Amino acid sequence: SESKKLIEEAKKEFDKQLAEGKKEIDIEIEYPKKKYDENYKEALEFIKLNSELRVEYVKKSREAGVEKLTIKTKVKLEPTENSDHKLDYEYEEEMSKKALEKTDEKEYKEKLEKEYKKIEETVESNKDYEYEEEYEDKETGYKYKKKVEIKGG
Ligand SMILES: [Ca+2]
Ligand SMILES: [Ca+2]
Ligand SMILES: [Ca+2]
Repeated sequence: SESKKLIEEAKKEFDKQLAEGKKEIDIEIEYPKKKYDENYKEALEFIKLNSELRVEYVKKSREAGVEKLTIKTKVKLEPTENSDHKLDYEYEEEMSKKALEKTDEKEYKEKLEKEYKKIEETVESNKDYEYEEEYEDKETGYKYKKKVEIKGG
């Protein structure tokens, strides 16, 4: 699938930047601009793979000594003239070295998986769910912005 290929290219670029010894890694994975008609399950797979990929990102950045890691994920299935069905998802995460040090992998994986499960449940059920989220821990230098908008006609 296209989502799996995008995830593989992102993995390879992340590993290439790790091997080169970078202290500032900025990974941005954007699903191609498509319509909601046929791509909803593929977008759900894209979100699931990005969620599973951020957990590996955090470990491989902390062990490599990365000083600042930014992971950005974006999917936008736009509505057609016929329906109001739409699926917008944007998740940006910025972690400093202390942030990478203080991340509990278990709680992080649980949070990502619960968020994705709620997204999948809302998308499958044809329900409306819109939420924005901005978090900033200044002491540990952890920040994230998340915007999700799920509409079923
Ligand atoms: Ca609805
Ligand atoms: Ca709105
Ligand atoms: Ca609205």
